[PDB]
This record gives sequence, C-alpha cells and structure tokens, in this order.
Amino acid sequence: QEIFQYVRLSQVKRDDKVLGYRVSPGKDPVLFESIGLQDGDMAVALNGLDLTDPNVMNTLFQSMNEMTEMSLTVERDGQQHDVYIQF
Repeated sequence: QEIFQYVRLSQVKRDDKVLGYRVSPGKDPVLFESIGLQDGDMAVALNGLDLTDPNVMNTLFQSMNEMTEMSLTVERDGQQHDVYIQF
C-alpha cells in the first residue's frame, strides 16, 4: 500500500520522546482532500493503535499488504476525529 499518496508525516517530539506526527499533504490532493485531512493536523493513532509505539507500528506495517483500509486519528483545534483511508 502507498501511504505517501495520502499523507506525509513528521515527528513532533519532547526531547527524544515522540508525541505525535504533524500531517502534511501527500502526493495526491484528491486523496488528501477526499479523506478530510488538513495541513497541520496532529496524527496520534493508526487503526486505534498509538503511532508513537515504534514496535507496534512495525508490526502493523508488516501486515499492511493484507489491509484494504486504515483509520488515522487526528487532533485538530483540540478535538479528535478519525480519518478513513480507503486502499
């Protein structure tokens, strides 16, 4: 699957601790806009799992060829909602 078509991510850290990921537009505006992301959203979970747990994320990514969809939880103006990514 090609996450980079949908979104770009950068770390937001306190010292060496990752707090979440800043969202930037992916390669394809149709995907970024149709799923309702906005530049500067803060991504905090993927499929309900904490994005800041690298081993958990590694395991999830190893399975992604079997995935047909994902949810990205983002924080915007102090509120959270889920963004639905269709593969």
